[PDB]
Amino acid sequence: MKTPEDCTGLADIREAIDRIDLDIVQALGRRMDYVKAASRFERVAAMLPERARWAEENGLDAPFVEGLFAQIIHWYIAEQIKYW
Amino acid sequence: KTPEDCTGLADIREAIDRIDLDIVQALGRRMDYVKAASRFIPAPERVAAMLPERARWAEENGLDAPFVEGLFAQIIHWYIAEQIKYW
Repeated sequence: MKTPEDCTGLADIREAIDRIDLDIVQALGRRMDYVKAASRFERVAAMLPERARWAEENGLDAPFVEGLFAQIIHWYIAEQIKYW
Repeated sequence: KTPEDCTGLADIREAIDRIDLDIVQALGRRMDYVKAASRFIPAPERVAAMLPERARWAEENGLDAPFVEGLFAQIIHWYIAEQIKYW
């Protein structure tokens, strides 16, 4: 995948973003496999600040990114409840 | 460890933190691409093509489409804003 600097035009950039967004979706997909697998077995309060930290380390607005994981974490918690 | 190789919440959570980090790093790379793009903000048409595709990706991966499309609607929307501030 051409690096941001090796992108000659908008075409290169958009295809890179599509690959990244798909990586994210596939990662979310894997995430759900792990969560459901955790069914047979403070956390949330520890997880969010941690993701906010990672966000800052990666040059992203921490609050926005933490808000995204707040949405993700609760969705997976709600999904897991039906797998009790 | 794969989902089936996790012996407890310890392995599960390590795998989940790993995946969440991968996502944050991906969002980071994503921003490097949007910023590099300035040299040339996505048009309403690009956005309209992008969202349905991400919904489709969600389904192929066993995820709820409305939910995932909403997440990406937020990501694109926020990045467009950041793209304007980066100018």
